[PDB]
Amino acid sequence: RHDSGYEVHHQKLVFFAEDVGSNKGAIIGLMVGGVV
Amino acid sequence: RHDSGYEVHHQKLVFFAEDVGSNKGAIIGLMVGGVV
Amino acid sequence: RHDSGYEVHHQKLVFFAEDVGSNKGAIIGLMVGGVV
Amino acid sequence: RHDSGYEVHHQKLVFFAEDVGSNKGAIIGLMVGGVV
Amino acid sequence: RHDSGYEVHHQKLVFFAEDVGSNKGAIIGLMVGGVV
Repeated sequence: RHDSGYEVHHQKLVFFAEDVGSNKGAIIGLMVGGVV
Repeated sequence: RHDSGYEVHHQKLVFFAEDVGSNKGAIIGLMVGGVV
Repeated sequence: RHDSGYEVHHQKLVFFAEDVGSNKGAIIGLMVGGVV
Repeated sequence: RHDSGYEVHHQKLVFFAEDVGSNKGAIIGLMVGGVV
Repeated sequence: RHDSGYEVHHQKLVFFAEDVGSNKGAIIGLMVGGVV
C-alpha cells in the first residue's frame, strides 16, 4: 500500500535554447537555463 | 506500506543552452545554468 | 513501514551550457552553473 | 520503520559549462560552478 | 527504527566547467568551483 495524501510521480521538462544572432542586450531578474 | 503525507517521486529537468552570437550584454539577478 | 510526513524521493536536474560567441559582458548577483 | 518528519532521499544536479568565446567581462556576487 | 525529525539521505551535485576563450576579466564575491 502507499497511502499518500499528496503525490507527484514523474515530471519531465526539456529545454533547448540556441542563439546565433548577435548585438543583443538583456536584463534578467532571475535566469534558469535560457540563453541571452 | 509508505504512509507519506506529502511526497514527490521523480522530477527530471534537462536544460540545453548554446550561444554562438557575439556582442551581447546582460544583467542577471540570479543565474542558474543559462548562457550569457 | 516509512511513516514520513514530508518526503521527496528523486529529483534530477541536468544543465548544459555552451558559449561560442565573444565580446559579451554581464553582471550576475548569484551564478550557479551558467556560462558568461 | 523510519518515522521521519521531514526527509529528502536523492537529488542529482548535473551542470555542464563550456566557454569558447573571448573578450568577456563579468561581475558575480557569488559563483558556484559557472564559467566566466 | 530511525525516528529522525529532519533528514536528508543523498544529494549529488556534479559541476563541469571548461574555459577556452581568452581576454576575460571578472570580479567574484565568492567562488566555489567555477572557472574565470
